[PDB]
Amino acid sequence: ATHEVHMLNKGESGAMVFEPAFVRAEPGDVINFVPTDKSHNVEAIKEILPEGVESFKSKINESYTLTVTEPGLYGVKCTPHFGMGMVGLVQVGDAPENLDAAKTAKMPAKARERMDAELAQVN
Ligand SMILES: [Cu+2]
Repeated sequence: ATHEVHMLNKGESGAMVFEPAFVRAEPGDVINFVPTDKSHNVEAIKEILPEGVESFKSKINESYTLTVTEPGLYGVKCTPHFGMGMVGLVQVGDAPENLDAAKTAKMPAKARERMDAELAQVN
């Protein structure tokens, strides 16, 4: 299955956001990060990444494709807008092995606010 996440300056959900900010996926799924606005990218939050998964960091203003096969939680940030809370979360499979790391990972205050809102969607 494919998924689409827009990178926005000012969405309904706030300034500097991934929309949707939470994605439920299954192994083999493709997630496309789309620059609806300029100034954004996507980068893994190394504290919120499943076992095996290579770090990644996309170029500003471009699309990025993330293929997910390892189960668990994948935390993503926009590199220049992490401080402003531009973070997202992908859950692959059901109960995630790295749930607690996501709950406790150090990040800027607005990022932690948004990450907590995302963690509440964990199915
Ligand atoms: Cu951004």
